Amino acid sequence: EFVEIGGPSEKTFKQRRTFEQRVEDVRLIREQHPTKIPVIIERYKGEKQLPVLDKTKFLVPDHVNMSELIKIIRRRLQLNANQAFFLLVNGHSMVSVSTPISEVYESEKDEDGFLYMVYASQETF
Repeated sequence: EFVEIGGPSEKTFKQRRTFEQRVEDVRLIREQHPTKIPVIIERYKGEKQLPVLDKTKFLVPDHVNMSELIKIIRRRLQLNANQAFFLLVNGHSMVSVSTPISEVYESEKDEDGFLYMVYASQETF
């Protein structure tokens, strides 16, 4: 007899900032921190198992590969080692990927210059 007092939809980062403001966000980041990759990380709109992350905008060291990134996110989310978790960039899963993040950044960053990612407890939808 719990009643779901559902609040608003969470707005995405794209929905909360204009194109112009994001670009200039990236411009500033990149002169101020040339070794760090700017990355938006968000939880999947229908996610039923995984917790919400504290923050959304991230700087990621250029030297980190995708598969160490994944563990950092699970560590920051405080997950069981056994929990199911997937990180997606432009529809593709990162399980299969041990390439450096500077490399992923240049192939998959959005036109505004942020690299976008969504995490979920499912790999397809």
